[PDB]
Amino acid sequence: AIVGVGIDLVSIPDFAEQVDRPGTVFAETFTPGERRDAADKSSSAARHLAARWAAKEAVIKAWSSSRFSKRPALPEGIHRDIEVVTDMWGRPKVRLSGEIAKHLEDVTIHVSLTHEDQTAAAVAIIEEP
Amino acid sequence: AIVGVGIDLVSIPDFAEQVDRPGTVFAETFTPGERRDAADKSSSAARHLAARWAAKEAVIKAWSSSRFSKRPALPEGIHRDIEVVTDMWGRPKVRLSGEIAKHLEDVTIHVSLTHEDQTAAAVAIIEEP
Amino acid sequence: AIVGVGIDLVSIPDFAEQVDRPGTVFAETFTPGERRDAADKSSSAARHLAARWAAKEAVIKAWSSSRFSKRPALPEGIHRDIEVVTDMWGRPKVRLSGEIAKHLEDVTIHVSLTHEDQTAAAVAIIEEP
Ligand code: NI
Ligand code: NI
Ligand code: NI
Repeated sequence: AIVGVGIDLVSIPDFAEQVDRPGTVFAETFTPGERRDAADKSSSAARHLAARWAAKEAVIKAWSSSRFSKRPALPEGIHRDIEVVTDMWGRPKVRLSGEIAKHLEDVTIHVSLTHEDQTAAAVAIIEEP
Repeated sequence: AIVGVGIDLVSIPDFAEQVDRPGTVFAETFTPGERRDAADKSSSAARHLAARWAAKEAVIKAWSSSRFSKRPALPEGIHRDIEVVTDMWGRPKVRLSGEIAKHLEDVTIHVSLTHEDQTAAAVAIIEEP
Repeated sequence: AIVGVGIDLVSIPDFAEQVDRPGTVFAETFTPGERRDAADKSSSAARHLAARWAAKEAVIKAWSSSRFSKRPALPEGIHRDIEVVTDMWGRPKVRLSGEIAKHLEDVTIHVSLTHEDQTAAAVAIIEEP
């Protein structure tokens, strides 16, 4: 059965404006170099980092709505415990660590991401047999 | 198995333009006060009501494409029979009444919504064991 | 279980700019007449063809991420082998031919599409019992 579903839409300009601020949730996710690059909204880096961000958000939303979430407020370091990386063809891959990793060992996480010029989006489906 | 899938994209400005017109499908959904608020496209109310609207649409699309739909034209008062509300953390919740409620008693409806500044979106998955 | 998931976002203006170029992937999909129409970004044709395009892309992404894909690079004529058509109510329908048709005989493909004025989107879920 499906465990949780998440969708996220990212304004690429709003992302560029927020991405390169110290100690943001982005800083736990992306390197300082990546965030500097992505601060230019016209850049390839902004488009692809914003889609990576949408994917992570979508995954967190699916988690939030699921039975693995107890309190309504996200736990500590959910943002370090969930990573979404892309292969050299831009296909996303979910990587778990910490408590999330242990808790979600027996569930599958499906994720897809996309972007146009102004907007990025992703969908996540958490699923179990 | 999955019963039906739906996605919906809402222009927040186009929504603001349409939301506050008498006897629209919106009027069956949202209060006059909510619709007045949402008629300003720059408002928090427009952004969040448009995402609520996208969610409801996504759910109706999933229903339309499913075996629970006979005629291609939507039934009477589908719009009163399906409600999507948000908690104080903005997490959506589906509420059914009328015929839809009776018909869909044994199926789960997963829904997720999101918005940026100009656009809102939602996904719905209807699913059964 | 879910076999593969895909989401796609299409800039309707960028689509109009690309859709009517000879020997593009679009040319394998849509007729010359359809592509001429869709080259005007303000047109109904651009909006609906771009949503049809998003759907096909979403389906291909779901396929790419699935076990039915061996090499990371898409196979020959994936674009002729997968078709997404719309009924007169604008509900999408997947049509398979060639190798894809044979390979995916026992899996279901769920698809949904949508558009606003500037943007189109679709989601695809490939699923098996
Ligand atoms: Ni890109
Ligand atoms: Ni909001
Ligand atoms: Ni249309």
